[PDB]
Amino acid sequence: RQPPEEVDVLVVGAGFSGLYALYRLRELGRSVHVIETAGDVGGVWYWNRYPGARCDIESIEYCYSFSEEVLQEWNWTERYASQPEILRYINFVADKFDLRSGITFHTTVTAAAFDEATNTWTVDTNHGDRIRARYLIMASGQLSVPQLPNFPGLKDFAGNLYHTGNWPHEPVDFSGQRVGVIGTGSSGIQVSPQIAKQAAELFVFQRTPHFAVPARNAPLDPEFLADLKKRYAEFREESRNTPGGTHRYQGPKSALEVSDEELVETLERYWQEGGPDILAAYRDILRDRDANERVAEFIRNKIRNTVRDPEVAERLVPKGYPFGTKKLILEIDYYEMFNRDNVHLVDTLSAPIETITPRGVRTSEREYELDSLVLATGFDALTGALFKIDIRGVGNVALKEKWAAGPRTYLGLSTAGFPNLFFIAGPGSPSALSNMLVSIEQHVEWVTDHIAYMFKNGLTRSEAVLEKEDEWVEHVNEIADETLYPMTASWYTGANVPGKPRVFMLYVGGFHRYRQICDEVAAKGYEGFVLT
Ligand SMILES: Cc1cc2nc3c(=O)[nH]c(=O)nc-3n(C[C@H](O)[C@H](O)[C@H](O)COP(=O)(O)OP(=O)(O)OC[C@H]3O[C@@H](n4cnc5c(N)ncnc54)[C@H](O)[C@@H]3O)c2cc1C
Ligand SMILES: NC(=O)c1ccc[n+]([C@@H]2O[C@H](COP(=O)([O-])OP(=O)(O)OC[C@H]3O[C@@H](n4cnc5c(N)ncnc54)[C@H](OP(=O)(O)O)[C@@H]3O)[C@@H](O)[C@H]2O)c1
Repeated sequence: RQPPEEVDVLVVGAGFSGLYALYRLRELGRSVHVIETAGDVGGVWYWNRYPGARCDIESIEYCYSFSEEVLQEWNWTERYASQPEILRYINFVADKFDLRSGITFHTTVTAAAFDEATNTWTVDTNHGDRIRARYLIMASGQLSVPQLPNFPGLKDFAGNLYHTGNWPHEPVDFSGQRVGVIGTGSSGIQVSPQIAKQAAELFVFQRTPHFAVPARNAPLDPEFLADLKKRYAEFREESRNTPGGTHRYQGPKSALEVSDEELVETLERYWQEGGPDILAAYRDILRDRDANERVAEFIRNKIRNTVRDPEVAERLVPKGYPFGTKKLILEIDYYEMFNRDNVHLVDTLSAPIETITPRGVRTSEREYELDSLVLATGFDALTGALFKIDIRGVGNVALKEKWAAGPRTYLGLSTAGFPNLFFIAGPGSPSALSNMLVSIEQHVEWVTDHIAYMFKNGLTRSEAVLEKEDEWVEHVNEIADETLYPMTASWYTGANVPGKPRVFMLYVGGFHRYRQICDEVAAKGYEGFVLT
């Protein structure tokens, strides 16, 4: 499917963000096309096919609300949609509104330059395509460029090498093999208990132990669902007016103010129920390092109470960083896994990896023989995908350069000096600190209403104001700084990628507030933008 030479709005990416952009611009009467590297729709859920892949936000929440038809017809099956089912949903949504005729697949965008002469962007691909668009929507994701560490012997490994984020399309057989996994972020924790069932040995290469809590996944009762459907927009609307974009109860109490007996009884109740909801058990879990510690420790005794070898258990216990400052992971049978004879924890904090060999992984302590090695080493996050593209603004300024000391944006949506360009659900915004559907819907709607507003008013150049951008970056940092978020090396902060600026990259005031700010801005004629 050839891309058009000329288009009102060009969209990069056909995951959730891109598809909505496409749908909406068409609804608004604008011409619009999508360029996507993948072979089909899906984005993260197309790429991440490792066995176990599964959302951490509940199925009833992690979905589109923009269409009534879709809420009424689609039927989710479990509390947490596995990867194949979310893919199925996205294909369902693709068909329904005939989105594929808007999309060139197998094509990567490689450069994009703004031409002040004509207020347009000109966009280039590895297929040689060149597109002229008035507006450029980058919907190219938050976690979309796989981060494989440059472990010294990587290219010499004689076995099979994987990355969870670029997973093969046919199912991989690990039966009888010695398998290692590096990384115990949630990919690692999700993929490992699956490989453990097939492998003769599983070696789990852990560095910083992350906090995970049980998911308590269950079947979803068709009755619950049917009741839900009657009141569905009302439900999403409730979700939309929360810090997190989902139905978390926001605990009024401070975790220091309660007694021991009430704390344990509270948290036990969260632990039986499962889910990320513990995160907001007490209003100060992310604000005060002592409040934090009272919750963390409770989790830590859980780990020590689930793992039968008390030495391995201690190795598994999260240390060194505040609870919740790394993405809090939902585990299904990850800890019980280590009770199996064929599962082994390699603590690379205490024995670091020296090199990959052709037979396996060498630490300072021993060499581990492996047929396969799986990299759950995460993603060059938030900026990665933009950075792989040579984006050029007014004065021929590289985006890569303007952003070399960290992302600089006004509301995350735009960056001054690069008019007519927008970033869906990324730095300087709520992004992954919330149910991403909610964050993605608001950004698609806000941006595309914006474009329609430029067209209804016969305008052609929309650009953020330098002072307002600076005032936004300062604000993001200032408020991040009253949380424990900047205290740890997480991908939120860039520190997972050696050399990458460590700045906490996201808006932490919560979805709801960020939307209001965005509505106040839009209502005033898009204050902090200069439209001509
Ligand atoms: C394994 C995993 C699970 C997730 N689970 C959750 C969850 O629990 N809760 C939640 O809220 N969200 C979750 N996320 C976050 C996730 O990023 C969002 O939920 C959402 O799927 C991102 O959608 P998107 O359209 O914004 O970006 P993506 O789905 O990443 O789509 C971006 C697309 O753009 C394409 N692209 C990038 N560069 C180019 C290029 N130059 N040329 C052409 N195409 C390009 C990519 O191929 C990709 O398909 C998860 C992320 C991962 C990695
Ligand atoms: N169920 C879900 O919702 C889900 C699933 C997957 C991903 N995601 C999203 O995408 C993010 C990515 O998570 P992820 O599982 O892909 O990975 P991640 O959270 O980035 O963690 C990567 C893991 O690899 C380790 N690591 C990185 N570089 C290393 C090196 N050079 N040597 C040894 N270990 C190294 C890290 O150890 P250290 O932490 O100590 O550096 C960490 O264990 C998640 O936090 C979440 O936002 C969500």
